[PDB]
Amino acid sequence: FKIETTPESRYLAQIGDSVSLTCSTTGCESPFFSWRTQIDSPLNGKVTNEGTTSTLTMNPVSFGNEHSYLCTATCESRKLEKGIQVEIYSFPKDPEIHLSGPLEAGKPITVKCSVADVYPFDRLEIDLLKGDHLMKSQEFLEDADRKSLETKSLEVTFTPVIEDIGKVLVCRAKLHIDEMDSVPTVRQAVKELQVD
Amino acid sequence: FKIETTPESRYLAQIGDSVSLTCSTTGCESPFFSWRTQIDSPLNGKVTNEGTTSTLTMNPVSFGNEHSYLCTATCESRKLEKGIQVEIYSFPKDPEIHLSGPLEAGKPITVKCSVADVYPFDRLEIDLLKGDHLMKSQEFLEDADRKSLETKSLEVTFTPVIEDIGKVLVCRAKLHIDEMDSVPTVRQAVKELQVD
Repeated sequence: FKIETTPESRYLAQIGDSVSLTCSTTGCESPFFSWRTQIDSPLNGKVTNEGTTSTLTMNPVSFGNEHSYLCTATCESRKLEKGIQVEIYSFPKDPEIHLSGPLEAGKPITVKCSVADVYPFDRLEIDLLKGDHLMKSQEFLEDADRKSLETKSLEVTFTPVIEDIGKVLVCRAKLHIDEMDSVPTVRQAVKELQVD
Repeated sequence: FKIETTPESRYLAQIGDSVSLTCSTTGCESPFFSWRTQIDSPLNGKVTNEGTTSTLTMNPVSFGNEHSYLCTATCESRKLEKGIQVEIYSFPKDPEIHLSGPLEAGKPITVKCSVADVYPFDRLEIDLLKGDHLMKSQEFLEDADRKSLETKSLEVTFTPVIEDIGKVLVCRAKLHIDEMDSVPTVRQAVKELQVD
């Protein structure tokens, strides 16, 4: 008999989506299907078997669904396996700029540039520019197996010179969701440096 | 001048929902608003000012929104403040029952009952029942990752007997979030011990 799945090998979903994986056989009269994650942990989905198809529905998809899901199809005593790696992305909010105080001659100010609920972090790079100039960019490959929706941030301290007045701080959050695109997904925020 | 908010002082929201807080003034010609959290951390939401009202839109509401949000209204050189406590919870999925294997009369078998994406844990009770019979109940007032969203489990092993065929295994997940309700919020899964 033969085993097949939809999608063929991977599902990249947005957190909160209704993700449905299916497992089917051909050449088998009475197949039995079972699903599992690579480490036999909870499926965090509901399995429904109908005829020659088994469906694993994870709705809403979340971090507990981020696994290689392996469907094992059994026909008589022969079993076949096929897996689909379920992946999730989250980029729902523009970043936010926060200044320590108003511009003051000789007083360094600290800009906090942050983005909420963005996933995954290892494909997020935050840029903080003043004008078309990059003050600092930040990447996140070290906060390791954290899956949660923590807020990621960039911080830069600088002393305002007379010439900065009326310049625009630009904070850009770039998520490289598509590895086949040179240009990432970007949400940005802008704050005018006005004197006070 | 005067300040006002909607809601008045608190909001219990479900993670994933789109929540809006508005702050207005009366008695002020050209007021200016700003929001901040009790610890001056990111808003993790979007502020929009239209005339005499400011709106802080949190969509989706998530962990970075678990705070008292404070609106600061400014008129002429004077400021007023007024806060709204935003509480959050998550109970988006039915629990998932999982038997250790082949159901055979008299053979000990482990029932793993799990619940995914729950917050907060200390408000959760998972009960494994056999008819109106509680076999085991689990509480989690002890967790090492507060804002986790990690799957919670209850395991029990037992040997059925001939009377148990037909009886349903029932795993109930109760979340007591609502204090003005005498009955916790409930989700359950059932698995019949069917035999040959």
